[PDB]
Amino acid sequence: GSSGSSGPATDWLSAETFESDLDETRVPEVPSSLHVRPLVTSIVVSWTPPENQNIVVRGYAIGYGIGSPHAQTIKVDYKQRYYTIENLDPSSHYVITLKAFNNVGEGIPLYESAVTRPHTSGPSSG
Repeated sequence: GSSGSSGPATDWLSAETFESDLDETRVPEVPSSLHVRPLVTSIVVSWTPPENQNIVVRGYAIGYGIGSPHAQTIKVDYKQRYYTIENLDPSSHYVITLKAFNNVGEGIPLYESAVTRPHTSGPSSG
């Protein structure tokens, strides 16, 4: 062998020091609220964090699907404030849900409604 080897690393980041003080002993209950904007062939799902900015929130879950959100689910990072679900089906009521989950566990999901606009090969003049 030749003086073995190693792997140095160093860099700066923008975030707190994972303070243990933060409330991480319980799960993040339902968020402040959840807004959804139905689009022709898309849907801008905009949500908001819980008033309490002390609970450690790893990420949230976005469930969508006609009849029930269980159909499909999308997971993202906390930073993410809203998700634009593209390649969807117009003229259809999509049930979007949102639930806060952390290392402690999952919370209570929300119930919303978003009716995509009628494509009609040209929603103009409507």
